[PDB]
Amino acid sequence: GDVEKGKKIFVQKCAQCHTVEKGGKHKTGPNLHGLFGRKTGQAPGFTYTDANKNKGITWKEETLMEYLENPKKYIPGTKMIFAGIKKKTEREDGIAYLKKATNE
Ligand code: HEC
Repeated sequence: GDVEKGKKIFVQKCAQCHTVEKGGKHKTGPNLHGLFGRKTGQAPGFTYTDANKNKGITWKEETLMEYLENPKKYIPGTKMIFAGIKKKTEREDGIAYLKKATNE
């Protein structure tokens, strides 16, 4: 698993829901910035979901592993549309890149 490969994975992955590079339009859910640093989905000019506005919790690596169970159980009311990826190895791989992306 390489960082370069991970970046590409996220791109088809879903990136449309997390908007592209800063400059376009706000995405449906926090891309990643402040994922393991900020509270939960409390971005700036970004339109947070009902859950984010409530200030859920900081999505961590380990917490994400368990959260992978019932996405609706963590943030009820939010639906996840799209996702050309599923392979547990693919998802986990992207997370590694995310670890450095937030720290590295
Ligand atoms: C569109 C229908 C989406 C797809 C496909 C993916 N995400 Fe998303 N995500 C989306 C929305 C509208 C929201 C808000 C609340 C929710 O839980 O859906 C989210 C939420 C997240 C967050 C929140 C992070 C934060 O800063 O609070 C993250 C980090 C997130 N979703 C990650 C993620 C990943 C890794 C995806 C592909 C592997 C993915 N989402 C798909 C919108 C959509």
